[PDB]
Amino acid sequence: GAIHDNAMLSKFAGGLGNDWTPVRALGSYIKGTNGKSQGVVPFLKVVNDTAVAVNAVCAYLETWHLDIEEFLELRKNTGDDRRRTHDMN
Amino acid sequence: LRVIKRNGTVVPYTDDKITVAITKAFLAVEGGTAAASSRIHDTVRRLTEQVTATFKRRMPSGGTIHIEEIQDQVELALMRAGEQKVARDYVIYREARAAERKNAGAASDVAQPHPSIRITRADGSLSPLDMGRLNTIISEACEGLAEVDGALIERETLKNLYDGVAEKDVNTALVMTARTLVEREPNYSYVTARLLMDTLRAEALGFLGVAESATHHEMAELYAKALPAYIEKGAEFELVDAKLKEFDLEKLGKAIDHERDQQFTYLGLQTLYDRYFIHKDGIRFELPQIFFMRVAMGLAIEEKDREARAIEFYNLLSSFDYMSSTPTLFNAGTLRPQLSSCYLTTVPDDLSGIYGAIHDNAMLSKFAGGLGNDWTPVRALGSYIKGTNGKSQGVVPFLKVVNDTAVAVNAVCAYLETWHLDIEEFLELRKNTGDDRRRTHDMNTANWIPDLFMKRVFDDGSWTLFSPSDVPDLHDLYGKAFEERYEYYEALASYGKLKLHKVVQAKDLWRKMLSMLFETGHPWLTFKDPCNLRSPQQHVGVVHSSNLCTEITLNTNKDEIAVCNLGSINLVNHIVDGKLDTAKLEKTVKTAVRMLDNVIDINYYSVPQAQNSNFKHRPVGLGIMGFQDALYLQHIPYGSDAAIAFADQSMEAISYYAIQASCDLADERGAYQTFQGSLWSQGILPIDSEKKLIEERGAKYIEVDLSETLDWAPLRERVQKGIRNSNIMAIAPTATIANITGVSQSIEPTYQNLYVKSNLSGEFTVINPYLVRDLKARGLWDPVMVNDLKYYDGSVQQIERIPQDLKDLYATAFEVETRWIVEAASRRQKWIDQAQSLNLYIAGASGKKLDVTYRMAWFRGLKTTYYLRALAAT
Ligand SMILES: Nc1ncnc2c1ncn2[C@H]1C[C@H](O)[C@@H](COP(=O)(O)OP(=O)(O)OP(=O)(O)O)O1
Ligand SMILES: Nc1ncnc2c1ncn2[C@H]1C[C@H](O)[C@@H](COP(=O)(O)OP(=O)(O)OP(=O)(O)O)O1
Ligand SMILES: Nc1ncnc2c1ncn2[C@H]1C[C@H](O)[C@@H](COP(=O)(O)OP(=O)(O)OP(=O)(O)O)O1
Ligand SMILES: [Mg+2]
Repeated sequence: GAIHDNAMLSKFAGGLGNDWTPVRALGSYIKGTNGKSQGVVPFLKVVNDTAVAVNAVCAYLETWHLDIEEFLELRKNTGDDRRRTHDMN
Repeated sequence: LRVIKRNGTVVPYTDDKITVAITKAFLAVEGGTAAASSRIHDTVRRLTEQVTATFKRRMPSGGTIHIEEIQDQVELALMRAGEQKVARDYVIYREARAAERKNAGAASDVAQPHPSIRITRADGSLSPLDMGRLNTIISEACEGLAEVDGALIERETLKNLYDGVAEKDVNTALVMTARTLVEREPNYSYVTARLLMDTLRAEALGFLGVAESATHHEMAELYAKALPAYIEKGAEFELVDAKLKEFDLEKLGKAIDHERDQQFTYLGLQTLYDRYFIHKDGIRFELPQIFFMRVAMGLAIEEKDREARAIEFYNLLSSFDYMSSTPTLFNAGTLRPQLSSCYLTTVPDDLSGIYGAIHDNAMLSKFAGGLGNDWTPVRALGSYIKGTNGKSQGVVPFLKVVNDTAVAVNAVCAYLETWHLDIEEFLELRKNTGDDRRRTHDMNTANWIPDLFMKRVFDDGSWTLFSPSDVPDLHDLYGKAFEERYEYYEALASYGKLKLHKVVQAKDLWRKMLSMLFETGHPWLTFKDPCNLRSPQQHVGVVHSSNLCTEITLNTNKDEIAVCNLGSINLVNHIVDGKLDTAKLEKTVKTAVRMLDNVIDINYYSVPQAQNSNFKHRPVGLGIMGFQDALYLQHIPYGSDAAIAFADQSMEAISYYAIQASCDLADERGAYQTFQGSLWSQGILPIDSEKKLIEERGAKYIEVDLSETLDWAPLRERVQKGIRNSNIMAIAPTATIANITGVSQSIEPTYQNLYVKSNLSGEFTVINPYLVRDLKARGLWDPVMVNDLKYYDGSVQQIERIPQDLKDLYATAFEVETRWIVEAASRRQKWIDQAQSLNLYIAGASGKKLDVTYRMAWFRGLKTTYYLRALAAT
């Protein structure tokens, strides 16, 4: 729903700030299945592709969040692109 | 240099002893006249030299070697010199004197081996190994099986045990030396599973507090005691739906047949135990027959006669006559059960609905659901966008969002119609190289091909690409209506009254489609018009695509996400003395359809438009498996007119019973809401759908057999009065459930008669059980045959000793001509109201060969094709 909102609010060049701190981090239990969460970054990848497709978005993460170290490196020029969001602030 | 004598002592290394030994052997085969011969003496000293040299070559300053190590090198020197008569008499004499030593040693033997190993208990206490119970489980395991030797297994096991073994790894030791025997006799697979069951019984029963240990025939009375204990603990831990306590567990406890545990192959039991049996704290406390009873109960929680129907469903499942789909097996009988996990959607051409479809993809995939997405309605590159006052970049940037959602939620297949202006970019989405902004490496793709495109290929005609926003009515049209409207738009663009378009040669786009299918495996080829013209639900909707696996053809719209509710008949269990058991097949189909209809009501729905479509139309998909194995039992090679005939008639029989079963549910539950107007209402059965399809497309472009072996006129009458399900049949892949039941995959030809599983300790080869059984009848099952099969990776071709009738019957997937698989699928499709997942295997691999193949698939009235498996080696 939040990603749907991003697309709708960006439909006419709007800018967005997204708070992603509530989304649970790598290793968290998920009662949906019986597996572990891969963190916020796989969803930020969807945010990134949405900014590209609707083209402006800045994601915020609190400093105690367990995904913070991956978050800090999302704009490095080199490395695994699955751990990068080059079109998202 | 010194030598270790036969018994301990050490002596200097003396060439003379070697020279004397070899000389004795020459004088034995020749006379005494050879005593003084420069030849012998020259030869012996030459052989003695290269022997003594060999020991010097491998060692530094002296050493010690065994006496037998020298005898072997003496034989080697004689043999490499071509001294056949002297070498063999040297061997013979040497063996004669080894026999006397061996015998004399056995005469002076003393016997000590005793007492027994002490088995270590979990608590830490030692206990002597029970030899009586050990003989009981291995005998009950070899029960009813041929060419299995219980004593042989007990001896080979008893070897690899040590003082202080735990009863935990004493069973695994029995299993280890039981599956090592399947290579020479497949029936040991059953023995291996029955031995492993001993650990499961102790694990489950000990957890339930029923018993700390138990044997097989002891389950005759313990399965009834364990069931109520299982349900109570299952609901306590919220692993089993509490409604199951509303059943009469005493009555269900008696219905359990403990002998059906003997049916399991090692792979089938491993599959259930690893992933399907309910567990807590890593402990599996659900036994196999109770597993089948849970699924049966879960499917009957809303029947009027809970117990009677639960027993009917349990008997069908536990016998392997039919097997529910993977999600039903996993979730039936649990809270909020996801019994179906296959869906079809259509994406609207607006941004909110696009991202509503992305949202649905995520929710439907939250529990391993598979998805087909129709992306055709979304406007293509260059289309106008009001409000933005810009131009669209087409569907691919949105498919990238889909692709990353599939990665985020942990498959989906996107469909696009062949006139869509983004089609060319679509065909390349799965290339390994190139711009990554134009790739979706985690998403499947499929072509949604109108008949008219294939017509233009056959006729070397042209083909115009449009954006759907300029032609919004085409996607929903089909058949003649589509071709008229499409040619109208085509003429418009040629007169400059439809600016956004692209004209290509149909053959050129067709070639690109086949080269991408060959190079990347995608997009798959599916045919829009047969899916729609033969759909029973044409009066209330349109089929916009197929599903992830390309066997489902259900309507979708703004308020309808189609749901695939699936199960498969086990054809093997309906082959008797070489014939199809027509009578037993009806009983299994009748119960199968009922179970599938129940799935609709019990299934817990996450998105409301999936509930809406299932409740409105009640489609099910009853398939088949074990087809290749059923051919074996009739000794029919897959590449023959006799297999094509069996595929036609077996589907016609199942179809009759499945349709007849749906009429029985309609009498008891009422027809589905939208029955009025369906093809069923018009008396147009699948066999009649084929006839109208030929009329519509024209005989110039389609030819399919129309033969019939049953009388359909009486059933064509009762159907018009009402049936319970809009769709009945679909042949889906059966990876897991075929392994559970121990049969071949759906309609697949055997991929290889031999495979080498290697995932624990060593590697264990598994050989087609039907092949070995036939080779026994011929007397051709022996060690050399096994060594030849490994060398040829299971191919019985080009091994001389196997007669030609078996070379044909056990031809593998890549050595059966593709035309047999297509023609067989063509005749099955005459009776199926949906479609069938059809993998194609092509050796030789040429664009020419792909052309003739997929032209034939279309020409023969197929609705879908699936994976292409191509080899360019031949
Ligand atoms: N001194 C040695 N150095 C190397 N090889 C030897 C030596 N003595 C014997 N051999 C080898 C050569 C022959 O293959 C074999 C000799 O057989 P043989 O003369 O019967 O001796 P042996 O070890 O069997 O004792 P025995 O006199 O009872 O036969 O062993
Ligand atoms: N009559 C013969 N025919 C063929 N080979 C012979 C004959 N006599 C001797 N040899 C060969 C093979 C023997 O290894 C060796 C003779 O040594 P010999 O001691 O008699 O046998 P052996 O060492 O194998 O057994 P053992 O010593 O225990 O009786 O030379
Ligand atoms: N900002 C955008 N970026 C990318 N694609 C867009 C954007 N806005 C719209 N589109 C695409 C998505 C759809 O395929 C198509 C229609 O968009 P949509 O939001 O439905 O407008 P609309 O339906 O209200 O008006 P209309 O369809 O009459 O132009 O345009
Ligand atoms: Mg000797």
